[PDB]
Amino acid sequence: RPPQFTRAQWFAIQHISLNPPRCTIAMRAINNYRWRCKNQNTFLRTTFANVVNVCGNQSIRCPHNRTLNNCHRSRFRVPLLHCDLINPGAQNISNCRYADRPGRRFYVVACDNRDPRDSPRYPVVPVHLDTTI
Repeated sequence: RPPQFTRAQWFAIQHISLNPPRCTIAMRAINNYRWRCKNQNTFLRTTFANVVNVCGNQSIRCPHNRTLNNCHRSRFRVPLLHCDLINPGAQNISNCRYADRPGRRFYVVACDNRDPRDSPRYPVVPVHLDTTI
């Protein structure tokens, strides 16, 4: 969540991308938010709206929070991307390689209160991606 992108709008930036390029570069503009590299990421080929609408569906128990239900699983199967840090122990966004694996399924995103200056229409927005099922 850089000083240019919010916590949500920035989440979909790396967690969402209609046309997910080479995980190698696709992890550039994103990682640019921090100095370290990510251990995993999933870019769902869909618009933020299609994601925010999922936060209004029957919530369920999230994997990252076995004691909380602040997330919601996608109702309709959509084409998403699943990448992983193929460089275990490497902390260089310059030489940080990422794996690529296409797939069409749901997605577990943690929705939370957003700022009225970024998402006026949508009340809640995704800030984390557990996985894609």
